[PDB]
Amino acid sequence: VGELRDLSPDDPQVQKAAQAAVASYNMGSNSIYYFRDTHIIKAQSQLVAGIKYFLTMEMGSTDCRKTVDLTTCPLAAGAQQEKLRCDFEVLVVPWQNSSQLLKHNCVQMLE
Amino acid sequence: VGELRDLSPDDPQVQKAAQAAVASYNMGSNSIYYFRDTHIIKAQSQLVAGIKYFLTMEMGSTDCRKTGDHVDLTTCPLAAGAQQEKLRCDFEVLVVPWQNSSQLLKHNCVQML
Repeated sequence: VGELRDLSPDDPQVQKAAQAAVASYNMGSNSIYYFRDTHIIKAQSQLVAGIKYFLTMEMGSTDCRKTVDLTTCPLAAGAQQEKLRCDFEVLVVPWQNSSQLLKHNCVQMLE
Repeated sequence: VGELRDLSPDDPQVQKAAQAAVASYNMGSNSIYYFRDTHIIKAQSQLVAGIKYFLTMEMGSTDCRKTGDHVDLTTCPLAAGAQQEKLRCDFEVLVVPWQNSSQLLKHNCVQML
């Protein structure tokens, strides 16, 4: 992790990263219409390192609703509590306070 | 990009990453209830290097609708008039050369006039 070098909007790798950013946004979007890149204003790149963690973990539903301390929310009880087996992929860089969830894949289990 | 080493479910850094993962899923999830971690089965860690790109860019709505995917935005003309919408977005993209793909990490898009 170093400080970002400024780049040319026309840099071919910048353009590759732009196209990727658009594609993922459109997959994410809540618009029916696809979106397209017009102009690229500011482009910067940083060099980065981090650890990627690969978790397989079981999670249970608590009773608390979303509209925060999860320790104080006790799990649901019996057939009412739904359990999940999830494979997570988390990325931690030393600079960020945050860590990012990259891929997650969850599946329900039987009683 | 290196090999995953298996680690202890109780490793404090593993615990911090589980905590992070849960929070992220909870914001993402389509459940009404928050979820909580019970048991940690398998934990592995991999070392990673790549470049992060920080784009600020303007995007327009095209006429192509949604009803990976097989899209050439080159073939999709921007909208005219009623369907017009312009966005100014700050993206953060991560590219690792070992992997082929790139990942969008943070995006913040804002409508324009």
